Amino acid sequence: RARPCRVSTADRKVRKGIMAHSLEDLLNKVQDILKLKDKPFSLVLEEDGTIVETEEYFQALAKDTMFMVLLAGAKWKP
Repeated sequence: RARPCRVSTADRKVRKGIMAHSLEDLLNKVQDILKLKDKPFSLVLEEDGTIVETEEYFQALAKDTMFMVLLAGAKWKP
């Protein structure tokens, strides 16, 4: 069962809607969906940089939740 995800970039440049079956799968998709040079390593909340690293929390979040991928390196910025 898929899940709607609003994924933004670190520079708040582009926001895109992605259907994700789970966290892993989303992290698989977002690289080629958002034109990313290397695969992101962490999914974070755009609101405050809260780390989403479990499938349960990822599923429990609201459907209008704006995400923010962190690529394979360093952390969130406001």
